[PDB]
Amino acid sequence: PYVEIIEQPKQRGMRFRYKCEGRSAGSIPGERSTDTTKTHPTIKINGYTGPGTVRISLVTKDPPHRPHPHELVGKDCRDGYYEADLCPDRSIHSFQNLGIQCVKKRDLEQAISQRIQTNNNPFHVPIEEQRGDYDLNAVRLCFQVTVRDPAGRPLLLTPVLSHPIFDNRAPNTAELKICRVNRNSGSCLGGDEIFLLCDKVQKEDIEVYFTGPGWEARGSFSQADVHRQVAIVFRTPPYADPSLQAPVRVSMQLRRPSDRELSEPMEFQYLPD
Amino acid sequence: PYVEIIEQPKQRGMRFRYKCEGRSAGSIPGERSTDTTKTHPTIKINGYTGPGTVRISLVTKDPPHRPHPHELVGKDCRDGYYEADLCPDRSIHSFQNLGIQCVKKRDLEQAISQRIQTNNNPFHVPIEEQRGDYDLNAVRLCFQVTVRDPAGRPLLLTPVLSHPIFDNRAPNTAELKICRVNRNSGSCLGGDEIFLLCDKVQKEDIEVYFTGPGWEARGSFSQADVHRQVAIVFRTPPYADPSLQAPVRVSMQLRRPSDRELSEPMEFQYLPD
DNA sequence: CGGCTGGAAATTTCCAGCCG
DNA sequence: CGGCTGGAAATTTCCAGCCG
Repeated sequence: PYVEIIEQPKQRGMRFRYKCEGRSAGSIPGERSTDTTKTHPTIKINGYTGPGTVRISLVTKDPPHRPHPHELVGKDCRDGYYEADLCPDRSIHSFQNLGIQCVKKRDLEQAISQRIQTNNNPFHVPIEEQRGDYDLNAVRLCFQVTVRDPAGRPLLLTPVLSHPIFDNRAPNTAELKICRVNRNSGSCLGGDEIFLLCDKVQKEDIEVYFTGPGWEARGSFSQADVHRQVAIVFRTPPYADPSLQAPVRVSMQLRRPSDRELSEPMEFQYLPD
Repeated sequence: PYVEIIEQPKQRGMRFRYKCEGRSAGSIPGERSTDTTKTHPTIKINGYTGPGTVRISLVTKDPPHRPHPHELVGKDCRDGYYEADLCPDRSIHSFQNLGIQCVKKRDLEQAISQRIQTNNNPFHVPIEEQRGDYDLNAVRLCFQVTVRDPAGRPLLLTPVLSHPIFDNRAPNTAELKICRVNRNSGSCLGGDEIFLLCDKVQKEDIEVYFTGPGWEARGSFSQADVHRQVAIVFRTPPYADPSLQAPVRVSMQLRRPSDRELSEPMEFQYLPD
């Protein structure tokens, strides 16, 4: 029999709570889960109906897939994994109640120790490999279903892993926002210096992207002009038509190179010089 | 004889480094230091020359001078205090390799037990009156010099403290710096909105203080206008005289109410409306 | 109306670029 | 080298506006 993932966890949007951030750790939602239409990581077991159990371990994003040092927490969880006895009355299973608790880089080796002890190693990565560089900001759910064989004896199906989940409370995964701007208008020749206040960005990865219908231009600044990740001082780019004779609304917005990700558009209105 | 401080340690702009950064910290410069002519904490022993020793403990900022949890680190340091043989043919003493290593709040209790065990209590504060919170953002060096008397026996002179050395890590005890400003000129009628980029302030304890001979005025903004502690968007106050006939350069600077502290003055040049 | 939880901040580690 | 730095991560604790 074989497990299928008919609903992957939302790749970006969840934040790993340290075992200190309050009482909640979250509840990983599905790839198409909205503030109205809530979906969740669901699997389908092809070719089997009846008694069985499900275990959701966490494993490294990358190919040598060792058990991750972070923990899964919530209903039915224990020692960093989930484990609920499946339902015979259904074949499509959803989990609308699981959270990803990140551990401190300091307590990483005490995490993996517990991985060993509790026999949590979906892909039985030999001990000599428990060592290495654990990418703490990306995990993969590893659904390991157990159904019965013809003789009724428990039959462990192969492991099925999801695509990476990503900790929002991380450098590049946080959202883009333009809180304030000293000026929303300027000259079509550009050159106007603009002070834009935003949310924590990375001077190494950020852009002020200007756009209109068929037009495109970046504002000019540098890493030096990105004051405390939360303010950028740059200069507007020239407009398409330089010798304007009337205004032209275009839209200004923050753009992150790495992801091609944008912020809500702030109307900028180029004017005749 | 009696010790005096010919040169106090620079009160601000220096962050205290933790052990996780090194058993050696930058080194406290003299209050009168500048890129060109470097200065260091110096003391003068009035009425004595020849054999002697000098210990530099750290003690709390306010009156009951309990030995601080923090520790001094650098040449000739050990157990959180400096110690060294006084030059016997000189009377002015410089200390150019002194660093302040801040302990973690958690490790505070281990800190003071070390003060006890090593008998570091310049002002002999009893265990009774040692109890209390320790302001970990402000310390004071406490030079304890020992010379000999004519008969020849070691004579411990009384203790002399410096003025607080403030850890920049703390925005209320830190050095107000104005990094950038979109405009340094405006109208005598005021009203010009200004975007000023500074170092970590505290929305509810910061001010943009304008000034001139017989004139002072605050800029208008609110806590809502203090973006993520490192930017203030305010509006310039009217000048003393609205009938200017030519630029009148006053000085703009950050002021912190809690301690009436100021930042280096940025020239602002009011102009005729 | 006070107890629950983002968003702000305070606190601690780590790191790159540098300058003598 | 290495020690400085200054800046930003990593982590933890704060806090005000919810909410009921």
